[PDB]
Amino acid sequence: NASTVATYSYTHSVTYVTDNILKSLKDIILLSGLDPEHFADRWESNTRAIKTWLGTGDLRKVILEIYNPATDKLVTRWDIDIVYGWSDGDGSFWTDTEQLKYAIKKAGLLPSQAKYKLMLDTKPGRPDVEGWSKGSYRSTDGMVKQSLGSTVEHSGLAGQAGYWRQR
Repeated sequence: NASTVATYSYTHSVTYVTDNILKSLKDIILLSGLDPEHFADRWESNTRAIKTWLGTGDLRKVILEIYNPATDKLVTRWDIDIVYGWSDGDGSFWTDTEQLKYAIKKAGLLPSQAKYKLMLDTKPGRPDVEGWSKGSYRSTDGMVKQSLGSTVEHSGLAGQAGYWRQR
């Protein structure tokens, strides 16, 4: 019953990064005061699509739009860009989301019926994933983007986070 330092496969690094990207978005929703039920019901569906396109390397961005349904316009948006720096499974792994909390406060109060929508930005030749079809981004005009640094990494596979707020 000995444990020793593990060498991890790429699929393991993908699984780790996928689970922690969704956890950070779950924390953004919790800290924003939004209903977590919608994101929770989609947890495995979102997981499958993110792992699929991280496995092929086609996934460019994970995007959470927070919008107002009365106006259909963005209130805030949260971006996580993928960095494909995976050379081997012997690299370090970590999560860091402490700065997301302060960005949510910077973004300010949200309207009473605010909702969220998850979007995945991919290369065009991406394999099809059941249930996932072409979407369109809500307009970011009149908003400002600020990068927040890397929120997750596992052995070179990393996610760089940023967000959009109204000026």
